[PDB]
Amino acid sequence: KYRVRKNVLHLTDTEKRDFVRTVLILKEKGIYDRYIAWHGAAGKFHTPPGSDRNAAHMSSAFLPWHREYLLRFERDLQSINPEVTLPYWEWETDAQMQDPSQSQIWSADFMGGNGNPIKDFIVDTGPFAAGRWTTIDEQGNPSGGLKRNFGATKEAPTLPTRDDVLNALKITQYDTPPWDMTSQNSFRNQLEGFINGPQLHNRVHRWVGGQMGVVPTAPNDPVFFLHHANVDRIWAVWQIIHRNQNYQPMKNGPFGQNFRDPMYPWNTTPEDVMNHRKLGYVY
Amino acid sequence: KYRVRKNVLHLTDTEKRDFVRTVLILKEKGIYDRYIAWHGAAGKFHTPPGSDRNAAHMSSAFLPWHREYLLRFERDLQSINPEVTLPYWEWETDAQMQDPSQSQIWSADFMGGNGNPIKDFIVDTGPFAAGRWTTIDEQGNPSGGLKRNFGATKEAPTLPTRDDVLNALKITQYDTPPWDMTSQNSFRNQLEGFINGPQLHNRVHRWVGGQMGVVPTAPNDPVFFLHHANVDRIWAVWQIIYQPMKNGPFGQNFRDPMYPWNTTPEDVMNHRKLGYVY
Ligand SMILES: [Cu+2]
Ligand SMILES: [Cu+2]
Repeated sequence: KYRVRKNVLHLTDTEKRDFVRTVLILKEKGIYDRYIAWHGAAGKFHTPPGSDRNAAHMSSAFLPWHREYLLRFERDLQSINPEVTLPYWEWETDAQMQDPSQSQIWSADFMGGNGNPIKDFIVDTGPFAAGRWTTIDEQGNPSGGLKRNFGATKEAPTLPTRDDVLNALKITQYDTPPWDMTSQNSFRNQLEGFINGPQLHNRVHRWVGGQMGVVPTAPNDPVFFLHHANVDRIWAVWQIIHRNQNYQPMKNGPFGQNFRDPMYPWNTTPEDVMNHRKLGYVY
Repeated sequence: KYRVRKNVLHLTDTEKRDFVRTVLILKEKGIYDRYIAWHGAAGKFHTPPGSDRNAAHMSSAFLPWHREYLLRFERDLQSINPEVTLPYWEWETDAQMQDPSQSQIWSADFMGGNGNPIKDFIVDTGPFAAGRWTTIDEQGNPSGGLKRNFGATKEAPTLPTRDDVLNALKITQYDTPPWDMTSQNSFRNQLEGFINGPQLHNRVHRWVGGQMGVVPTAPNDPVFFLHHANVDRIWAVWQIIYQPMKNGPFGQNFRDPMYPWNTTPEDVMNHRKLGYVY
C-alpha cells in the first residue's frame, strides 16, 4: 500500500512528463510490445475451446486478468523510474463535460488528441502521434500509427457516467453462472459492459475508437492502461464495499476462470491478485 | 541431473502407457491447450516487428525457447505422475528403416499411426485418434481430427540422417548475424533446418505432415514434444562437445526475456541445472 496510482486530472506537469517519458523508453526497449501481444494472445485462448470466453475477457477472469496485466506493466515502468506509478483515467467525470475530448487527458503533453479525419483518423498530436509511435496489427506486424475517433459510433456516442459506475457498484455478486457474456446480477459482466451493451468498459473502448476500438489491438494506445487502471480502481472499490463477497467462481467453472486456476498466458491465479493492497499499491 | 529423458525405443510398455495416460490427463485438465497457445502466440511476436523472426523461430532463441517450453510441459506431467519424464524420438535412427512408419513410436499403444488417406488422412488409430483427441485450429477454435501424411511432400520425403546430425554437430558458432533464416555457419540455423532447407528440425515437421506440417498448429500432435525432445538432445550434445550476447534484436539476446515468458536464454543454457539429462 505504498505506490499510489493517481487520477490523471491530479497529475503535475512533471508527473505527466515522466509517465510519458518512461512509456516511451519501455517502447524503445521492446518491452511495451510484450504487453500488446499478451493481450492479443489471451483473447485467442478460449475457455473451453469453442467458447466466447477467453483467458482475459467475456468471463470471470476479466478483472483479475487485467489487474495482473497492469501490475506487470507498472513494475516494468518502475524498473525505469521508481518514482512513476500508473495513473487512472476517470472517464465517468469527463463524461459530465460537454465535450469529453476537451479533457486534459488528451492534451499534447500526455495522451495526444483525437484522430485526424484528413489522414484516416491517424492521431498526429501528442507524444504518440504517427512518426513517433509505431503500432502492430493482430498478426504482430506493423500497422502504421495510432488512430482515434472519439464517440463516432451509434452504439457508443458517449462515455460511461458516474451513475453507471455507482449502479454497477450496487451488484451484490462478483459474477454469476454461466460465467460469461450473459451473466445476470453480475458486477463483473456489468463492469465489462455486456448487459444492454456496450456499457462501461466495452463502452469506453467503443467511444475512443481506433485501435482502442478492437480488443486485440487496443494496447497500441497508451490510454488503454489508463482506462484499465480506472476499471481496476472501480473493482477495488467494489471489493471494499462488499467484503463478505468474494471472487467467483470458486470451482466448477471452466479452467482458467476459477479462483485458483492459472491465467493464460501466465501462471498467476485470481487468488494471487484478489487483494490489491497486498500487491503494493493503492489509489 | 536426475529426471531422465529416455529414447522412445527404450521405453517399456508400462512407461508408454503411463506417458500417454499422463498426456491425456493434461489435455483433459485444459493444461495441454496452454502449450498449443503459447507456441502459437510466439510465432506472432516478431523481433523486431516487420522482420522474419519471431520469439520462438527463425532466430537465435529457437532452441532456448523450446527447451524452456519442454521444461514446463514436463513439469506439468511430473505434477500428474512424478514417475513420467519426457521421452525423445531419435528420428535419425528411424531414417535408416526401410519404412519408418513401422517404427514402434507409431504403434497403437503410443502415438498411433500415419493418417488414413481415405478419411482425408485423419489419424484413425492410437490414443490420439479422431474421436479420442480434440485439436484446435490457428484461431484457437475447434478443428476436429489429428492428421498426418508421412513423407508426402517433394521437399521432405525422408527423415533427417545420422550424418545430417553429425554434420550439424560440427558447426562451431552457436549462431551468426543477421540471426535469422539466412545465417551461415550457424549451429542454431543448421539444426532448425534452413541451410539447404528443409533439413533436420524443419524437415521432421514437413515429413510427418498434418498439424505438424504447419508451425502454428504443430503442438496438437503429441509427437511434437517427442520430436523437440530429440532436438534439445542434439543441442545438449553440441553443448558438451550463446550468441547474440547483446545487440541482436530484442527478444533474441542472452539476457532478453523469451516471449511469452520472463525466462531468458541464459536461464536455460545448462539443461542439467534444470533437473534432467538424456
Ligand atoms: Cu482487455
Ligand atoms: Cu516450434
